[PDB]
Amino acid sequence: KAVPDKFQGFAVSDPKNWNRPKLASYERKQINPHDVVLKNEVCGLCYSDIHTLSAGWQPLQRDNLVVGHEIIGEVIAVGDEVTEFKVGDRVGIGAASSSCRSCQRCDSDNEQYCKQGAATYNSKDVRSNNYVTQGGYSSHSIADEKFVFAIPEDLPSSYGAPLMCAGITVFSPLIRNLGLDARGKNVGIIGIGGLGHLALQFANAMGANVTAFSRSSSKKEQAMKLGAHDFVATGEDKTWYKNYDDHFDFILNCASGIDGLNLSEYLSTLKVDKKFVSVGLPPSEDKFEVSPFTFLQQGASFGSSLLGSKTEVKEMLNLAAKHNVRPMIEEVPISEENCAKALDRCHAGDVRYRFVFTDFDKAFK
Amino acid sequence: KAVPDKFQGFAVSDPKNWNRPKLASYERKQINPHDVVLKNEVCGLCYSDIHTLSAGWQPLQRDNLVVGHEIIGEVIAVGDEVTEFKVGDRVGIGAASSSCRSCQRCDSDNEQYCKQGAATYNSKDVRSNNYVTQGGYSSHSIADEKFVFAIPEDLPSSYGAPLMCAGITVFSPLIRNLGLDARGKNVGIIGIGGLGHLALQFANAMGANVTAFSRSSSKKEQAMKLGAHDFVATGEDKTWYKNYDDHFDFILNCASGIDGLNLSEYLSTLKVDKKFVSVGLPPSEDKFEVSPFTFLQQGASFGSSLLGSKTEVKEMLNLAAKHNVRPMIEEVPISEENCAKALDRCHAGDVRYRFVFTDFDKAFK
Ligand SMILES: NC(=O)C1=CN([C@@H]2O[C@H](COP(=O)(O)OP(=O)(O)OC[C@H]3O[C@@H](n4cnc5c(N)ncnc54)[C@H](OP(=O)(O)O)[C@@H]3O)[C@@H](O)[C@H]2O)C=CC1
Ligand SMILES: [Zn+2]
Ligand SMILES: [Zn+2]
Ligand SMILES: [Zn+2]
Repeated sequence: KAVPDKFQGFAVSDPKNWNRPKLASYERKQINPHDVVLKNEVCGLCYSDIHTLSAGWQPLQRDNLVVGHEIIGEVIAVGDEVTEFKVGDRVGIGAASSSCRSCQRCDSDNEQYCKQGAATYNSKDVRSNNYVTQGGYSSHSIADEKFVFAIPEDLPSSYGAPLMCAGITVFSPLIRNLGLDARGKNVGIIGIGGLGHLALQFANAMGANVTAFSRSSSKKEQAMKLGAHDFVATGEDKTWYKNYDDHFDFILNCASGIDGLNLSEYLSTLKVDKKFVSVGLPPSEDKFEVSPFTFLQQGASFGSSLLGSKTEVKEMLNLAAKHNVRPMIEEVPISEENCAKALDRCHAGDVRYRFVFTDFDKAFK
Repeated sequence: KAVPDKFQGFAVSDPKNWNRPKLASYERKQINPHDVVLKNEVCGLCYSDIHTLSAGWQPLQRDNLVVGHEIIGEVIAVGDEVTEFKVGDRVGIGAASSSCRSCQRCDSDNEQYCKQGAATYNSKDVRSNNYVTQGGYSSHSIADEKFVFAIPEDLPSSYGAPLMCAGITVFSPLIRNLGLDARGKNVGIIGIGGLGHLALQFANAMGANVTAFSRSSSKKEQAMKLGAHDFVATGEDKTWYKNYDDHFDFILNCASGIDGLNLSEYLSTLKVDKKFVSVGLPPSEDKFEVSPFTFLQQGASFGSSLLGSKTEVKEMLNLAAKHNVRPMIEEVPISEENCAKALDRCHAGDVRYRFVFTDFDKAFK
């Protein structure tokens, strides 16, 4: 076989050592007819890697677990039923890897919402020997065909990797709630991190009037460069909603704190029958209180959004290359000392705006 | 001589006496150039009246508070800028009475969502020197012509009274989330009461598969003949949600409270990016509970809907005369005792499905 029986990746097993992963060797996942095998070249650092490594939402489902789900690599092998990719193709893998392939979500462009699906890391894929999936801090990654995305040749590897998760996580609710042509529509982006910095460019490229939201004005100058048309410092202008009455056609909360948030203020600026969508929030199960009076005077709604569809990924890469929508990244050659450096900085938000791991040929044998 | 200076009505001034309304005479509101003066003939009982009188949402905003917001009356006087109604017309008044007449929502068929709007009762009208509005349990009513609705000469007044609030409040979220052509859509209505029993009829006229939701097996076939294609009792089938996985296109909640309302279970049955709209308003201290893990699996939404448009009222009355959409009422001659009898009965669920007060001349003239 052209695929080794063991992969190499930077992994942890004790959640106390979430920030200091060590190199480990683990057996591969079984390759089913609809699976694609990659040789990883780059893998962006998503914040949900820190969510899962520290076991803040759910414990670790395996020992020597490799995270990272912003993968871009080269196909070295495919299943006997794969028809969209051949050996040598440059493709990418997001935060999900397996699906039902027989439900209704998979047939109606919603495979990322399939109840029997498996994530890229820390997930038991019942279709593959109930293997706890391994992420992209690895030498190689395996995924189903509908979660493998073809990379255009004009989009470089190190810059298309953050789009495999962070990009699609903010693009999916934008196109679904604003339409691909968002001209004449006012959109709102809360929090300018790895998710927010990409949402501003995509919303701007779609033609919407973008408003960047944060507590301070520390990121005002940088958000205006990223495509925001105005800025609001929710900590400095505490009564900012007075100048935004009946304005926003949609508001996207990009992983901003759902502890110090004031939904009453953001909802007071929505149009009628609009929605407030939160992405990148940690998947915790403690129920919060909800009242209908919070959305009454605007007909508004509150909801979540996870990942996107494969057809949305294609339209995202098409729009990203058409409008030159690239994420600001900090390249970091993958290594035991380098992963601990970026994870320590990414947890504190000390990045502008996405850590991308490179030079996989130098780290793994 | 045309309009008296004081109106008569059955009012309450202490929240402890919510179910013992007294007959009192209060100074009427000023008649502004767009206002319509009615001689009330009928008025339905809506559970918002109980919540208002019981201070379940907020304290009484005035002394001697007349409630009721399903008025069918005869025009006895009009302003000078009125163009739609003349003296002697039979018309209706819902739960809203005025709006700013200068926003975009007032010109975009959303005058019910006006920021400076004033309810029919228990609300300060900034266009009438902050006069707290008075309801329809009264001799006369005053409302802006944009919130006064004409009644067809075929519809009886007592049968058309519930449509001024109960009908429009369920018709508007239905027409906006389904359209008039809801062929194939799956609708779910919770709380088969005043609004619920009408929502089953309107959703049936849309051509959509209706699934009624009750707390017990009572009102079962009563909802079947109304228009519900399916029926589930919340208190019995504790695991009903397992059979509705990815089935509902829209869920409208018309319940008065939260006892027996599992929001996480209702969100489990929605399709991806579908809305859970709640027109029902429990007491402010009562709230639904749902975990963030439920919002993310379906990508669903939770929201509210406040009343409806005037153009939607004209539409609602059109499809009413087409599919014989008529409420089930119980006419009550208005009194100090019959009101208390209806207040105590309706609070305990002893009505199918909406009380309508009649015989106003024997109580006022
Ligand atoms: N948003 C708006 O613009 C409007 C909102 N409303 C709100 O709509 C709601 C219903 O109005 P109405 O239809 O007059 O009320 P009804 O009492 O006429 O219908 C109430 C139904 O809700 C269910 N229910 C009763 N008690 C409870 C409880 N404690 N917890 C949960 N469900 C319960 C029952 O259905 P079952 O027995 O089958 O469960 C009952 O039939 C009210 O809360 C009112 O405030 C009213 C007018 C307009
Ligand atoms: Zn991610
Ligand atoms: Zn599936
Ligand atoms: Zn207005």
